[PDB]
Amino acid sequence: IPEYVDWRQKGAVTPVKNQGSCGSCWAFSAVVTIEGIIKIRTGNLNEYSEQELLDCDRRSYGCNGGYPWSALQLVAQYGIHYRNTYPYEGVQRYCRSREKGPYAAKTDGVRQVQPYNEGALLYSIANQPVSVVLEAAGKDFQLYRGGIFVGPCGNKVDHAVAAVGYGPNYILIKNSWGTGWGENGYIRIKRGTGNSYGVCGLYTSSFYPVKN
Ligand SMILES: *[C@@H](C(=O)O)[C@H](O)C(=O)N[C@H](C(=O)NCCCCCCCCN)C1CCC1
Repeated sequence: IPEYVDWRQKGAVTPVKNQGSCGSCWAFSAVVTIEGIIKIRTGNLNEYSEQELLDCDRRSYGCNGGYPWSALQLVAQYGIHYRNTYPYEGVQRYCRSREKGPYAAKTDGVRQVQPYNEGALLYSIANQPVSVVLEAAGKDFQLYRGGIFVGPCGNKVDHAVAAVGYGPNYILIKNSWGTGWGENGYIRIKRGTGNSYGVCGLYTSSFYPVKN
């Protein structure tokens, strides 16, 4: 795999979103990977509905949080609608998939990256954007305004994001805190420190959708 990957340069990444006060990071994370894999396989970049996952993933807990892998499972079982058909409201409501017509996209499954393994995550990122989790509770993360982020942070992962690239010394992350945070909404987190958990626990739990 190459020294640099940046799925934004391949046109596989939609604009940065703001999840708002809702604990919907798991759905935003999942949607990034869906937008990525659909562009990679079909050549079309579309935005898909975080709200639908928020409303419809019965294994997750809406704005109280949830699981990227569950959301990715739901898109593989059922599918997902376009974002403009099912826009983000920042509150869990009832699942309205059936009221909004045919699904716009569907994946074929979800795979987990081997945890605690930097190389395994990089390999997945070279193939497509990946859902990853990190510890975002620390003030250093929240106040990040740019640069390669080294912490401080623990490994109490609490925030799902999407890895959309990497470089020799970093993994490039699309956050869901709007364009005012970090580097136009992105963070570069140091890699290669030999910490098996990754910086801020970044290697704890990573998933990506499969689309044949
Ligand atoms: C992330 C965000 O910033 O929006 C959001 O908090 C999240 O999904 N985090 C997530 C998580 O904590 N998952 C478990 C939620 C349990 C809620 C329990 C509700 C019932 C209680 N009786 C994980 C993936 C990122 C860390």
